[PDB]
Amino acid sequence: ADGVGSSSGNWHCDSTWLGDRVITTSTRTWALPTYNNHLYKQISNGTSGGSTNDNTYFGYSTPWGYFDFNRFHCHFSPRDWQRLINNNWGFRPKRLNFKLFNIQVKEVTQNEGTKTIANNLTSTIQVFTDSEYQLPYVLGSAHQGCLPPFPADVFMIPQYGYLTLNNGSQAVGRSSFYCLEYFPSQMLRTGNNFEFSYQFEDVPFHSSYAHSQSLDRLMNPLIDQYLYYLSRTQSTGGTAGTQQLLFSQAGPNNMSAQAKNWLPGPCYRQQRVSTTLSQNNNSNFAWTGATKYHLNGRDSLVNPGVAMATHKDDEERFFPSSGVLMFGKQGAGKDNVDYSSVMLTSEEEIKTTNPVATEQYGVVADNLQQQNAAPIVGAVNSQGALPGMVWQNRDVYLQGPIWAKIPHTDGNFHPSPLMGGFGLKHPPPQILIKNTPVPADPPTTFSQAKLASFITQYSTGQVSVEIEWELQKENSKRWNPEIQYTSNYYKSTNVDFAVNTDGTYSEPRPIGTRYLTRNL
Amino acid sequence: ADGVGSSSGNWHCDSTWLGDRVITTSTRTWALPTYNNHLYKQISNGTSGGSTNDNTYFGYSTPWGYFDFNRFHCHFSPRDWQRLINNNWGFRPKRLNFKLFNIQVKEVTQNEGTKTIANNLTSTIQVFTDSEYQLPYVLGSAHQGCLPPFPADVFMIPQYGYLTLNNGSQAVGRSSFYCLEYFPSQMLRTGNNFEFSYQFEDVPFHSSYAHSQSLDRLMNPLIDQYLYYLSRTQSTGGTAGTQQLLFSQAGPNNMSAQAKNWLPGPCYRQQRVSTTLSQNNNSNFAWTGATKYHLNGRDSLVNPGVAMATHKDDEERFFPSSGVLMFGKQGAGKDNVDYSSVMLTSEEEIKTTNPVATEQYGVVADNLQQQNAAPIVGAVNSQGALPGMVWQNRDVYLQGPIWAKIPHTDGNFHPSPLMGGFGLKHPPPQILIKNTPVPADPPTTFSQAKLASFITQYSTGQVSVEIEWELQKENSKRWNPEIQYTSNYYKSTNVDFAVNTDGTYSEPRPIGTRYLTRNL
Amino acid sequence: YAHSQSLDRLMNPLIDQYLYYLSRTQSTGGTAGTQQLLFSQAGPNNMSAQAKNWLPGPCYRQQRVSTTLSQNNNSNFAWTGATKYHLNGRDSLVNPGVAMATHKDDEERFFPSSGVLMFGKQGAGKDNVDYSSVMLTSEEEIKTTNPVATEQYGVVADNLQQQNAAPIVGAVNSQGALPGMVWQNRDVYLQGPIWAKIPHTDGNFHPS
Amino acid sequence: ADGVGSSSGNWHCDSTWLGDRVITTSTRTWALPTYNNHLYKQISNGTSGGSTNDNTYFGYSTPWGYFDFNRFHCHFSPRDWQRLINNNWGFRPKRLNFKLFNIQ
Repeated sequence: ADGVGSSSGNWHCDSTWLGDRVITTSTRTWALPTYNNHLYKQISNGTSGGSTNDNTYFGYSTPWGYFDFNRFHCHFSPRDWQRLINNNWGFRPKRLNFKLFNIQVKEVTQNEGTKTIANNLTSTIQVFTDSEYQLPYVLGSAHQGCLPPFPADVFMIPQYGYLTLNNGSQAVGRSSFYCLEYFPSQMLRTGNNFEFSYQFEDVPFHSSYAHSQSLDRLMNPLIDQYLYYLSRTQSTGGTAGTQQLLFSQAGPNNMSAQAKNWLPGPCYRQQRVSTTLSQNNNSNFAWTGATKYHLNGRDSLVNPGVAMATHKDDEERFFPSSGVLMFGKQGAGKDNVDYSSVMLTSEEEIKTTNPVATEQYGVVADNLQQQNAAPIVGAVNSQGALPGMVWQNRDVYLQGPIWAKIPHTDGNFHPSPLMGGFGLKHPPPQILIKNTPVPADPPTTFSQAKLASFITQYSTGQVSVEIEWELQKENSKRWNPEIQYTSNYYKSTNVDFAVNTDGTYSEPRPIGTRYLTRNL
Repeated sequence: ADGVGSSSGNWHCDSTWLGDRVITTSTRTWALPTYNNHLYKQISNGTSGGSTNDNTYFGYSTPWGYFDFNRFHCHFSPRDWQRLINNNWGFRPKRLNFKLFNIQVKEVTQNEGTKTIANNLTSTIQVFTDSEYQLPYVLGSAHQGCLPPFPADVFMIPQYGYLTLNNGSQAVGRSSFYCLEYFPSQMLRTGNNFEFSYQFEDVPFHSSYAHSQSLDRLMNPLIDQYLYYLSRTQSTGGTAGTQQLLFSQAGPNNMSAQAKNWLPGPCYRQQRVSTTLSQNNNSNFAWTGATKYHLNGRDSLVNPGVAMATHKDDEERFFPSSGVLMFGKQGAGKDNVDYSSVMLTSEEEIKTTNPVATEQYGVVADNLQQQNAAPIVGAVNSQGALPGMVWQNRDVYLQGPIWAKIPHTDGNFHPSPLMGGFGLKHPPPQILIKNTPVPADPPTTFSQAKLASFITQYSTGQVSVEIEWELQKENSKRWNPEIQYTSNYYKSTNVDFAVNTDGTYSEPRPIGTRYLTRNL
Repeated sequence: YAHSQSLDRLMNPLIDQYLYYLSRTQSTGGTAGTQQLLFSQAGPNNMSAQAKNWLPGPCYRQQRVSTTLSQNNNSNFAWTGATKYHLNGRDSLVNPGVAMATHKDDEERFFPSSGVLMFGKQGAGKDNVDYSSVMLTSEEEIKTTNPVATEQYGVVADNLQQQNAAPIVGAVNSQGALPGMVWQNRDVYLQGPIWAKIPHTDGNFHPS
Repeated sequence: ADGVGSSSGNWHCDSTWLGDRVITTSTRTWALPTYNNHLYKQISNGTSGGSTNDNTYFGYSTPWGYFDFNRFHCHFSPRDWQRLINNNWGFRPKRLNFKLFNIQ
């Protein structure tokens, strides 16, 4: 039986590779403080201050914290991630299991300048999952506070808050307020533990691979087509330019002119930025020249956007302004940090099926020609979905988000998250946790006012999350060797994906998921 | 049921001698501190400093500690060791059993200058065995930190660390990093206990005995051989030296010339050092004149080396420089301590089957003789294995290591540890233990940085290890009395293998395992 | 696979050994050099001096050749300076030989003369073809357990010292099997042979 | 039943990766000429010529040919070899099967 002298659970970290399943499991140590002195608070920012109209919000910050495991490096070691991306075409999550155990609640008190900390054995914490998704779902925005990548780290649990409809800083009539104490929650003392199990809905495998064929090269290089195209509108070789309609079969000589069954994926253009500083314009175009969308009078930057190739062949240095996911190196500031600190992801692999982010989708005619009027062709900067169009989703990264919640709406088009991930209508429920408030001594004469004086308190414990993953094994007749993800062979001051002299775990580079090839 | 008010186990120290088995069992009290402030750290030493190229390393120090029982005096009292070595030819370990129990976790805090210590009832510790040998196996290097020989001592648990491939101080690409929190481990509070059982693989008995015959004396002293040898190449007694081939049967008169079926064990020469100071050269030859091996550009001293006789007949004072195991007396420094403090072991008994460490293996011819050219014979300093060669392993000591792990490799030759012991492909798993980190109060506003502030904490408890040993009983028709290991009869200021006036347990001398004789 | 640990680094870097070694034979700091025996525990500071349970694999030396042409001697030593064995009056080149590390750390350019398997590139002649056509294999990975092919196995004493006679240590060029010795076999290649037939004989040692 | 108008076998090249086994299979087309005009012949080289003492030999060359599959790249594509060496610590052969068919 449970008690103060027996542990509620054991430490488990593994990856079990069996057949087409891999079961990854993680355990971390967390510390949950008291947020907002146990208060709900209205929070808002209006345009009255230096804030612009785009940055206005209205919402509430709660006392509650929440667990976020939504990043891959929570569930995978760099070596486990290497087994995955080298040997497999696809993977998808199946089920997860989640546990809290070994909970300590501790009171801390100040006397003059000295601090002291003592166990409080009778205190509780409150934990519930929102199984029914009745709360604003705050996961999937790529917020900080996930379990650390490295298992020996102890992490602080992030505070829960949410945003609601606003006009300026003020709230409208449809604005909702949620009291989290109004759900049923389990209360745990130091001998109690918490568990639940969740099963993922059927979701398509993330495709981890690149195409070994571009979309326009699917043809046989040897053979002509029986179809014809219009090769020349004018008389050739004549002393007069008299117009004449001449047709030709497209063939190995002109492939660009052949008939084709499919079209590249949709395009929404990004502004191109060069890593070489001299090539860029001299100005600040970051916000002004940015690609934005306009929703209810507020312009929101489009980030990262629809999945589009970062750059074309033999341009390494150019990247779309908002187009790529950008990760920071260990110990990087939050504000105006130099380029050397960020790690730019790149989509190389989707150049085959997807247009380049920084270039036009194509060119269409602007006019009806006449013998008098010359033909005019305009560029297509943004192109929605057309029939016969194929595309790839953005690639997941070891540092990136696993899933997002598909908004509940009448309709959606290809509901896959633009940060990359698995779109889920019923994602893993978000787990909320709070220290139960313990009052400081009340007065001896009754007063109606609520008690504003509490014992300063925090809790720690252990958390285990276990996800079963389904694998799609690579089966390929390719003769020559694949590209693999490999560590650098040459010597270095310190090992990649390992602690340094000071004990700081760092991740050198973002690791994409597609090294394998398939036929398009 | 377990709890804070009931003990998790009992104290057991015994040696049960039953039939051909002896079961030894020990219990000690340990104290496990917090190592590296709960951090992994890169550690290295390069040649840039005063360090030479031989001393360079690259590796990691962990927060974890580990239990090491690998020395014999952990499992045997001097009296139990006497029953063993006097009455038995051989012994080998069969199975072991291991327990942690009666675990206290204590927090300590500083206020001004005063220290105070208090039980923390809800804290845990983490314990796992590496059953699958997936970690660098750090036992068997004869490191300190084993359970004390004397049961009333309380010992500190040593910190775990490991080394990895390096070039200079820098790491190469094959360098591995291991996170120990990434294994499954059991978490124990103060009412919990830990246990596991391990069974030794079949290993040959350590041979505890000396041969009563030298390898070259196996002949009958009474009878001649029917074989012949070449006695004389020259005419005897003649006024001319005309060469003539003369043969003789070897017999009691010349035994050195007889034909023999076997050869002494292999030889790798050591430099000879005299305990008498005047006889040694005047210089420091300790490192320069040392016998070394050369591996990947680094010269490593050969210690103790292949098993070889310490000295020949009627030389007590000479010993091979690196050839013998060297134990210190109680309370001896680690650096440049005088000869009186160390206890030199000696192999007397293997003079029969093994060559002397400080002398040549033999002599072979350097040339093809002619009537013109005189025969020339060179010395053999180092000799590998030849067919028809027999040898003894080095002797185990009460202070010495029990086993080593046989490296996992394509091939090996007579895989027995050179420090002496039992070579094991699957040695006893190494047990890792750590205090679970407990955070000090986090801030009330969320921060992504890992928590660097912890409660100063340590744990204590009890550890029992029980090994069943299999004995090979001595069965011998020798008429006259054996040599036995006996304590000194004469009076002394204090008893050997007992505490002194101040309570310090000391071991006067190393006790070898071979007092019995067998026929070679 | 390769080993992630060298054979001599198996120790714990944190902890000292309870064993002692002979650190110094002479009096330190004194105006006289009077000899005195001083012992020390080996530790993280000197790892090369620690006691060890195992030895590197056996050594049969090869002559070292540099890919940089200027560094090599000017002569034809290919056959003359080669490492050979002598069987029934015929000297046979030792090729490739016992498995030994091709080169030590931070020397790429050196290779043992006969020590490595040598494959040709597509369309290469059979006679006196230039270096660019052959593909030299290398054993990097066995540096941990195996000695370098082009260097000595170790050093042993050549004499019994005296107050009169200085200690002398000779090199070991070729070393047979010793107890407590471990080694790796040579690596197979995609272009290389799968198996061989073990000769039928009274005895053999590690028949690989 | 066999005959001049029916093939004796089929072309098979695969690598089947199942569990802890991999089964590799290869098929090639060979041409076997007539050696030594159907004769056995003594062959030798002595030191009498420019040959040295090390290069001397005595032996026989037969009319017969022989099949040698003993190299790895016979049984593995570079991609199959990559799956092997990246994902595995060790491998050993278990059994083999061998066929001649479609003989002209």
